[PDB]
Amino acid sequence: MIDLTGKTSLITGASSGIGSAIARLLHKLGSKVIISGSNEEKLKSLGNALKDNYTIEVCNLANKEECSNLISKTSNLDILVCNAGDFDKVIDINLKANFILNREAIKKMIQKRYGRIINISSIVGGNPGQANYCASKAGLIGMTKSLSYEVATRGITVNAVAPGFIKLNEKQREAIVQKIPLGTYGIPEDVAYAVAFLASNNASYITGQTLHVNGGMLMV
Amino acid sequence: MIDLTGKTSLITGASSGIGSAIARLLHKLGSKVIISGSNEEKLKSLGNALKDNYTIEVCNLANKEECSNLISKTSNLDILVCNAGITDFDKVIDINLKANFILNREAIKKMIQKRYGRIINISSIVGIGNPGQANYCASKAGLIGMTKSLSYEVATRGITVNAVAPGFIKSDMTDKLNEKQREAIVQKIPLGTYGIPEDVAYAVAFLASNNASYITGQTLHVNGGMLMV
Amino acid sequence: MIDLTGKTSLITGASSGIGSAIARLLHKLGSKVIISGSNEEKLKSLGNALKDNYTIEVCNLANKEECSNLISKTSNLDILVCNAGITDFDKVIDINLKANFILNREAIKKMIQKRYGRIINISSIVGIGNPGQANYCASKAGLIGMTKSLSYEVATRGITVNAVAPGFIKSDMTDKLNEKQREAIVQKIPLGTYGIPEDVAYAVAFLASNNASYITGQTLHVNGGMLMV
Amino acid sequence: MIDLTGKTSLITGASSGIGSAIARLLHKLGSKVIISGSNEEKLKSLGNALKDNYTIEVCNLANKEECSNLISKTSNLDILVCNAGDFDKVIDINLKANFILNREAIKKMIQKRYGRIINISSIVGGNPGQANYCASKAGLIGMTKSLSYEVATRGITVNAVAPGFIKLNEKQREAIVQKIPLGTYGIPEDVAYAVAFLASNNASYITGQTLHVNGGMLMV
Repeated sequence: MIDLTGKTSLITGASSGIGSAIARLLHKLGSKVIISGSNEEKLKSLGNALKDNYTIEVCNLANKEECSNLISKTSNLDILVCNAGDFDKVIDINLKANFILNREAIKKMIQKRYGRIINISSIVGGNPGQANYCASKAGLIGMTKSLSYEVATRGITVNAVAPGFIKLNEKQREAIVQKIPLGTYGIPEDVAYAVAFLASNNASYITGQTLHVNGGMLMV
Repeated sequence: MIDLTGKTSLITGASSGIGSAIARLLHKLGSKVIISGSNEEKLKSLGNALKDNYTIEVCNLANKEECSNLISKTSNLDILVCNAGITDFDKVIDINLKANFILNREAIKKMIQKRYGRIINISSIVGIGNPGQANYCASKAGLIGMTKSLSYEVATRGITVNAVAPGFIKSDMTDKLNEKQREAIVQKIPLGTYGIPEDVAYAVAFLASNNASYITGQTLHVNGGMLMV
Repeated sequence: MIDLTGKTSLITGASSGIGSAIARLLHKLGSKVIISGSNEEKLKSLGNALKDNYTIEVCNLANKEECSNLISKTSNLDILVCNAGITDFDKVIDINLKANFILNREAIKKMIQKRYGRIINISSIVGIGNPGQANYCASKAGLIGMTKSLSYEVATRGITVNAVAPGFIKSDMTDKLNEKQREAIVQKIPLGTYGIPEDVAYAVAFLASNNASYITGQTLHVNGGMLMV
Repeated sequence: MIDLTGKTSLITGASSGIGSAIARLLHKLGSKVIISGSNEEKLKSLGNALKDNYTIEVCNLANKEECSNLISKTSNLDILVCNAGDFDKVIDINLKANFILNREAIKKMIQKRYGRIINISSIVGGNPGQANYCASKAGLIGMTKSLSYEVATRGITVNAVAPGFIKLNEKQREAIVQKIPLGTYGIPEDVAYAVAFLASNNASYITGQTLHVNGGMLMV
């Protein structure tokens, strides 16, 4: 069903366990992958596992010009995956960086009348969690819907994946897992799976949606 | 990725555009498909096109004993897809919501034993639109509420319960509309274009997969951005 | 601010804790109150406490002709408050959703002429919780969907349609629960405390006001933060 | 029903038409009002209309220390009303300023185990509108829910009012009003009314909610 052959995807925060699960899956589905992030050493070990059809981009999203530059550095771009990511610090990383990445990617994707943007919110935390992470996640979803409407006639979809708890002392766990009906934490591959679907041609009529991958913890 | 080899899926409403698209896709992905519905000739043609790995089940949702009989008479049911019986308030509530609750309850009866299942409820297509007649709107919201509550309650027993909510899906060569009507609907849709049945089918397949395991009680909107949840 | 002088309000379920709290508040604010329900003695006591500006309407929601008869038999109806008949899937769907649709349709019949109305649908209280049994969950989601669709359709004709969704409301001297049960429910509620009927009544009064004119098709959750929409 | 006698409320952006409608209403309901904002001249003309039981605080929210200072300057505070308010500019004004105001107000309100915080999102724009306003509005609501959960046992409620279109060429209007079932724009008094309710004792069991005052334009 899901074939990403011929596509080029860019994954930010590609050395996190979610970032890397996404990178492997999209690569395994035939996408050429641009794995981006600040830890060159970890990106390279990801790269080694990928073997070919990837490129590393050592990048600090915290810097606005570097977000802006990251996308230009790329010629083909069909799929952008923005991983997460002081109130100000979380907002600037989880929301302002992502705006730039999304906007710049849109400018590129408009030229082809094709593209996929998937914004991934950080892992809970934390029912609604700390104000900063909760504000930035919501903000990112509001951002996603808004850009979705804006690029809709031009063949670009913009969607969000909201992971719940992805893999403490036995007290802290009890606490969380009790908020997850399924009764367990998710794994990075659970998020990767949702992302690959939204990044594919089989989700061409899905835009502005947030897809929660959370074990029933939040039902929307 | 979405390999349904050795699985059995039951699709109600299998003769509608969405229904038959779901039937073919789930079959293409390796699943036996119990293709169910009221028009038998329509259902035989689909069957004929499917060729193998199906069973027809002529069936009338309206009959409450016949919904309950539908699920108990299938043996290994891994995946249930309830299509909407929808284009009287009581009537549409009865087919789109009550009917679907027997199907859902009866499927969980079978699935809880096997500790594995997928239930996927599909709301009725948006009409000529988005809030709709009260009765369709009620049943649809209702379906989605039902889907959350069943999701919660089987969530520890390896069954996911999810819904798909299509927008304006074009199933037919002609939609029966004139240009003004058409423009009026297409103005509701950011993508500036209709859904087709395969759009909904792809979403259903995604949820039906083994890898959709951590995804439950969600509504996947396939609607060209006309409604963002 | 919320002056209901010269208005008439009909409250179904007027003998429940929430119902009678709504009845007293809307009366206190100057509205005649058509206090309706099935237990007459309960309803007479409330009436006795109300003293003036009410009418009792013994009535059985279950009867579809009796819901329709309820609204047509009241003359100047400005405000309708439908309380939930809720503590069979079919049954709860029939009282909490179908019943409420006749009431709502029949009220809009009267209100559209006067080009002014308030309709306020109240979902059933959360049970011992939040997603609930499927049947209550379905009807509640369903009610809220109905409320949006009717809201849209009378929105140009000076009628607002809104819902109130309470959480755990304590109405009775004792709740029937033991401490473990109580702690389990109170753990669901950020405020760490129960709703009381007046909480829901205040929300209803807010929506019923002349100044709630631009507010329609909303669900006002009065639930101590247990669910945030 | 709604009596604010004995209370002190602080309204930011108090010289906007929404801000001032809120200030008058809360004052008319018996609240002492602290009317805050950057336009001293306009605040003073608001002040004159109020006549007594108010105080002006000339304040630029754009400055973080000034947000932090605004609340300390106040001894009694039962009710805070945060009016809205470069991607970065809108986020910083409509979301970062509000965080500080909310957090500082919470520190004060914890001491009394009482308080009301109402965050008001900017007027549409714009179905979801520009990405910056849509992101900041969503962010503010996510922020509101998160702080709601955090202060809930301490007698403070935190809620959001989301106005729709509040009072172009005849083309632009046609466009908007078509998105509003009611078929008309709202007035500032419509927002003021919602705020007074949430700010009162009659909304003591309502927290973490967003209340949309929009003519049915968005139903939630």
